[PDB]
Amino acid sequence: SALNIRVGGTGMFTVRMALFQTPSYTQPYQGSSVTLSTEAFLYVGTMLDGGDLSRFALLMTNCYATPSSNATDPLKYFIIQDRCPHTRDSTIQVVENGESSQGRFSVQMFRFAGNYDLVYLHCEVYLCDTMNEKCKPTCSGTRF
Amino acid sequence: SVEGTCEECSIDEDCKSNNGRWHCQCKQDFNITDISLLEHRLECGANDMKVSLGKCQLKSLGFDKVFMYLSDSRCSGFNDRDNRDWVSVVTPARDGPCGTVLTRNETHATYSNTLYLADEIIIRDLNIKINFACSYPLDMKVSLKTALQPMVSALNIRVGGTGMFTVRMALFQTPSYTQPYQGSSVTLSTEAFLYVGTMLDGGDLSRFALLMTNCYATPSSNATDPLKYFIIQDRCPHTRDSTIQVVENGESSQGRFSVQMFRFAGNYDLVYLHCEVYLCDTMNEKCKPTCSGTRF
Amino acid sequence: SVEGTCEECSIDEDCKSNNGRWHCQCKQDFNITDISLLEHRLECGANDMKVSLGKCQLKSLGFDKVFMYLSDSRCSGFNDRDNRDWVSVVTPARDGPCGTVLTRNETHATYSNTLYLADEIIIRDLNIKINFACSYPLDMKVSLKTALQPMVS
Ligand SMILES: *[C@@H]1O[C@H](CO)[C@@H](O[C@@H]2O[C@H](CO)[C@@H](O[C@@H]3O[C@H](CO[C@H]4O[C@H](CO)[C@@H](O)[C@H](O)[C@@H]4O)[C@@H](O)[C@H](O[C@H]4O[C@H](CO)[C@@H](O[C@@H]5O[C@H](CO)[C@@H](O)[C@H](O)[C@H]5NC(C)=O)[C@H](O)[C@@H]4O[C@@H]4O[C@H](CO)[C@@H](O[C@@H]5O[C@H](CO)[C@H](O)[C@H](O)[C@H]5O)[C@H](O)[C@H]4NC(C)=O)[C@@H]3O)[C@H](O)[C@H]2NC(C)=O)[C@H](O)[C@H]1NC(C)=O
Ligand SMILES: *[C@@H]1O[C@H](CO)[C@@H](O[C@@H]2O[C@H](CO)[C@@H](O[C@@H]3O[C@H](CO[C@H]4O[C@H](CO)[C@@H](O)[C@H](O)[C@@H]4O)[C@@H](O)[C@H](O[C@H]4O[C@H](CO)[C@@H](O[C@@H]5O[C@H](CO)[C@@H](O)[C@H](O)[C@H]5NC(C)=O)[C@H](O)[C@@H]4O[C@@H]4O[C@H](CO)[C@@H](O[C@@H]5O[C@H](CO)[C@H](O)[C@H](O)[C@H]5O)[C@H](O)[C@H]4NC(C)=O)[C@@H]3O)[C@H](O)[C@H]2NC(C)=O)[C@H](O)[C@H]1NC(C)=O
Ligand SMILES: *[C@@H]1O[C@H](CO)[C@@H](O[C@@H]2O[C@H](CO)[C@@H](O)[C@H](O)[C@H]2NC(C)=O)[C@H](O)[C@H]1NC(C)=O
Ligand SMILES: *[C@@H]1O[C@H](CO)[C@@H](O[C@@H]2O[C@H](CO)[C@@H](O)[C@H](O)[C@H]2NC(C)=O)[C@H](O)[C@H]1NC(C)=O
Ligand SMILES: *[C@@H]1O[C@H](CO)[C@@H](O)[C@H](O)[C@H]1NC(C)=O
Ligand SMILES: *[C@@H]1O[C@H](CO)[C@@H](O)[C@H](O)[C@H]1NC(C)=O
Repeated sequence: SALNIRVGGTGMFTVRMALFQTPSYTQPYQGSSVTLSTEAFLYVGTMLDGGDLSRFALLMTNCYATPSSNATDPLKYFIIQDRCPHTRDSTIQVVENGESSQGRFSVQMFRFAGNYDLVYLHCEVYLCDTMNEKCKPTCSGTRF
Repeated sequence: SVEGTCEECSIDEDCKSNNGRWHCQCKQDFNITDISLLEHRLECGANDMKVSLGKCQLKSLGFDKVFMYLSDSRCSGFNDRDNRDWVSVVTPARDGPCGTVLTRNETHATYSNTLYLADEIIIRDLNIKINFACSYPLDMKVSLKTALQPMVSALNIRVGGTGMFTVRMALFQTPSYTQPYQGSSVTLSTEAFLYVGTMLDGGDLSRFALLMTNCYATPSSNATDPLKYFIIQDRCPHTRDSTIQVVENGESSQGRFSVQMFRFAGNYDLVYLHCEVYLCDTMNEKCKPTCSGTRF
Repeated sequence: SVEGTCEECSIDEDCKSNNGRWHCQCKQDFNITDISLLEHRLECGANDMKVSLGKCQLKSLGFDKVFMYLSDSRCSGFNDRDNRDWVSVVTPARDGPCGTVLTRNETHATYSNTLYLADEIIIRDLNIKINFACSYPLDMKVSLKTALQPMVS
């Protein structure tokens, strides 16, 4: 004879992203703010500080910039749109996405038009199981 | 009396200090059996999952020695070593080690594993296995903390534009200031009272008030005429004429002055009305002029 | 040849009528880059202030799409809708709405606000902000138009 009692616990993985300077993705920043020029290339990468399962891959469902820290802002400049980079901008190139836990997107700096002085970066990400999904998105031009 | 005072024993474990008697024992807080069987706590970590039970509860339930096992016996329980009341075990949050499995659906993944409890190696009467699971969301919001302050080469060119507010005044008939006139000319008698008011047809800012710096009448339309009969002199009405009364001036955009009719002395048949006005900012100036008799 | 003749296109926008070819395009009048960057016009209203630029000039400067913003983004540019050549925006002549401020001195008040220009949401090379201001006199002459004809015995 055995007694079974159900127990459940809500949890949360750890996810973070870093701003690298070099094209080799070497040194993260540590200051609360940085200064840059338009010609400077903004190299950024994402990482999992925990749960680095080999079969969980990092897929950028969409990334965007915002003038303010608050993510829910109407003024969004999608840099990655629904698993693919935004076209009509040659400076947007992603070396790796979905291959492994190290997701990096490269783009050169921009400024919001208006009185907005500060620019923030936000992203949404979907962990992909390599067992079932290919997790290597492929795309081309839109409807036209 | 190996230890002189209470600090050796746990804060949760109450210490009975007495002459000739010393020990620390639980209280009603961790006392009962059934709810203790219902008692537990869980913690889902980023890379590990922990389950723990109160050692006092286990001792009260008769389990002087506590044996905690999972689906894989290589995992064994041990003391909390952070808060001594609990006893806890750890499981890496993966599939394959310690017997843990991966339950996945479209929304978010989940990890499930079982905890086995017993007083000894063998189980005689009851075999309670605690089935626990942690849910890890598969979609989550992430924000880059470090903001950016880009630099751009901007061109500044100055531009200026001369403008003009709109100002007008009206001749009302009634003391209530109700109907303006529309004809190019009017006819009146001396006994008739001439009620007039001024208005801003635009720019009705709440902090801009209307102040009559001076008002005067002229026999002709041309303002620059030597023959002026000042009705309001330097922000105040002209004295020595009881018929000159102003209900409001500087209070708001509606400036009204009341005076009964007059005629210029001479061949002058027509009389005109002109005024000068200063818009007053309520933030700084009181804009409520006050005055009395002159030098004497 | 959807439209038979020239009247559809703007008077300022010259219409090229030809057999087998039809369109309307600008001329030397609105052609150059630098002076066009120097080109503008302003209008100070009783209760509103307007700034506008020639749409042809913007098209010639490569800004196929025109984004006009002020110190407050709730204010957005739009077509003139009176003379189609211009594109203009409006600002109420007060302090607080649309980010406008009030600069005041003893002689007369002044209103200052900034206009931001760009081809898209982001700015890459040049960020030109047009600083404009209107001066409203604080003392002015007012004359009652309707004269009077009093009667006396
Ligand atoms: C992908 O996968 C994920 C998970 O991996 C899915 O998301 C998960 O879905 C489950 C199921 O909905 C979620 O669990 C549920 O949580 C409920 C509470 O959630 C809130 O409170 C939490 C408190 O900590 C909080 O953390 C959380 O964030 C929420 O805010 C919980 O109430 C649910 O329990 C009910 O359902 C259980 C399973 O059916 C049931 O267990 C069984 O119960 C019977 C009954 O005795 C027992 O015999 C069985 O032994 C036992 N175990 C089994 C079957 O295995 C519970 O008992 C409980 O049953 C319902 O619960 C109702 C309320 O929840 C009660 O409603 C009351 O009813 C009264 C009348 O009877 C009155 O009308 C009263 O007004 C009314 O409120 C019922 O009474 C009661 N039954 C009975 C008979 O009384 C459940 O555990 C889980 O949280 C969620 N994941 C996350 C992260 O949140 C996702 O959907 C999947 N997606 C896809 C696409 O597949
Ligand atoms: C209360 O507040 C009100 C306003 O709110 C005050 O009244 C206002 O005062 C200002 C200042 O005087 C007035 O603006 C001035 O208008 C001048 C023209 O005005 C007439 O023409 C207008 C044309 O439309 C017309 O509408 C108007 O009614 C008048 O008829 C204008 O010329 C003035 O510009 C000079 O000053 C600018 C500010 O210093 C300066 O801007 C800077 O310039 C430098 C130089 O390159 C640049 O680097 C800066 O980026 C730029 N911007 C800044 C500093 O912010 C202009 O460039 C310009 O500079 C002078 O201008 C002189 C003539 O104005 C030139 O003189 C020539 O010089 C030559 C030698 O160099 C020869 O000698 C030549 O013969 C000679 O003519 C200078 O050359 C030039 N500098 C250089 C280096 O070349 C100014 O904008 C405003 O109009 C007025 N308000 C109203 C409603 O009229 C009031 O006073 C306040 N009162 C109190 C009590 O506080
Ligand atoms: C656990 O519960 C028992 C319940 O019996 C507690 O014993 C009671 O202790 C209080 C102390 O003031 C007495 O007044 C009651 O008369 C006792 N109960 C009975 C039935 O006699 C006991 O103290 C609780 N704590 C522990 C550690 O056992
Ligand atoms: C804008 O300026 C250019 C200047 O090149 C104009 O092109 C000239 O057009 C005339 C038309 O008779 C020719 O004679 C010139 O030879 C042209 N210039 C050159 C350098 O070849 C153009 O027409 C102007 N207007 C527009 C709308 O572009
Ligand atoms: C973010 O903005 C939305 C709407 O723009 C608002 O409802 C929400 O409260 C804001 N949150 C923060 C933290 O600013
Ligand atoms: C008004 O009168 C002055 C002098 O009396 C004269 O210089 C001016 O030209 C006159 N203007 C009109 C419009 O009559």
